[PDB]
Amino acid sequence: SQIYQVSTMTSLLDGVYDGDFELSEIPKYGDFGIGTFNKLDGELIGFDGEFYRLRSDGTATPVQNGDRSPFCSFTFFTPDMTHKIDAKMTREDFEKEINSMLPSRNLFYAIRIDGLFKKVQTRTVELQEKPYVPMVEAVKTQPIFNFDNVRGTIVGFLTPAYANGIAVSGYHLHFIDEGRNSGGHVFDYVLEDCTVTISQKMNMNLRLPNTADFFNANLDNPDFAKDIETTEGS
Amino acid sequence: VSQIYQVSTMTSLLDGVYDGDFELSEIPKYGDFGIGTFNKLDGELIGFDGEFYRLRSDGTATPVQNGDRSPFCSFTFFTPDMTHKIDAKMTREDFEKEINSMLPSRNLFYAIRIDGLFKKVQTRTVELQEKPYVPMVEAVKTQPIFNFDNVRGTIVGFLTPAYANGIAVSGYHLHFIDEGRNSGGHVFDYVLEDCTVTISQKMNMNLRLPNTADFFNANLDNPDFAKDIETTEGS
Ligand SMILES: [Zn+2]
Ligand SMILES: [Zn+2]
Repeated sequence: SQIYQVSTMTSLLDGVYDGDFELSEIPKYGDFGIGTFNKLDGELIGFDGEFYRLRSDGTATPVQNGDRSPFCSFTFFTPDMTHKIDAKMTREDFEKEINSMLPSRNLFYAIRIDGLFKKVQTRTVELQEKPYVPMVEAVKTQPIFNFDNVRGTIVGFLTPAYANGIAVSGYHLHFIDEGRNSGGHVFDYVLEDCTVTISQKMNMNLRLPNTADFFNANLDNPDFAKDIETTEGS
Repeated sequence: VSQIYQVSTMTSLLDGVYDGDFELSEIPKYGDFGIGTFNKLDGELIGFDGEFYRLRSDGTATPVQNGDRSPFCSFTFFTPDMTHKIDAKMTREDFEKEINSMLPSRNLFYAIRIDGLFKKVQTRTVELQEKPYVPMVEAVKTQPIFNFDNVRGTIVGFLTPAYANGIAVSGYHLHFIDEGRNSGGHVFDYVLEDCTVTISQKMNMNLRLPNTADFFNANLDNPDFAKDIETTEGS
């Protein structure tokens, strides 16, 4: 089984926010995934075949037909491992407990947390206007949301270090509430109680966009790893 | 048809994981063109037009067979998307900068083939290792190095974007085999006398991870991997 990877994180860093991947094709490649949309117009999250665009106006809109993306990741989720979080557990505690239970730090995993969270902190990237700026600049004015005692789902991927720059090394997680209105890209969280489900994948298929923007992008940033830490963290 | 099929990672090779589970009987499922190595680092892999060889330090080149295994290799179905002629004497540096300027993008994957006569080719052939394995930086210190003069044959390999360094080898990664199919190896340097160039552009890379305990348990978090790849791959 595979992670289907649409373009690279370093292209997003360089301000290439317009891709040619059409979300009408999501069912060909997975029923689970995360990412963003063209122009950075919102956060993508989906699982069980149901995908949403989360925007900074506090809405979550089902994805449709000609929605496009410069960057996203999909898989067909299979429940290979399950784990229960009984009581309060912080992100640092959780992420450390899970990665100690992985068969290998050298494989790809999809991960889903379903339950109640004491806290979740998210961002939602917002629509950008041309000419685009690099992502480190673009996220400085992102909306940040703090949720308390909220029911919902955190979903995303664990990525081995050797793929950092194609994807985001380590945990990359998005959140949507049970009411399907709010969430975004996750910075931090505390679990009250949840069920964990993990899917192990032995392949990553990277698909590069057929766009002039991607062809002409400058992807030779020696500081990309620190720039990813900056854009993806609080 | 539009992918590089990538078997495991260069950083796993760096860590001394020389035994994979990829069986070369399955090469025809994934390409007719490629390079890499074999289990135990027993020789260099090269193939094109569906014909693959194991190049060893003893100056032989043996056709690959059924149960040959590899920890690291790259394949594609080669399509002649671009052609170019090198009319006269041209150094590696000349050539690599001439081709690189002609690529549609430095952000895509390419297969590349040079067929003709080379004034010089310098190669290495990694040699069979005995367990317990040492890291690749140590393993290559005693590699056989060959120098060929005015030789006819084929240089073949891949151009890899910088974002995939560590999965594969960023930039040019090229192997060589002579027309007599006996000699060659992993290319360190070369001077073209005259050759035909053919290039194939790919929009996908599919990375396949081995189902081996060795790979599962490997330490792939070497902050210095890029320099270590420089070391093992130049002269
Ligand atoms: Zn994200
Ligand atoms: Zn090589």
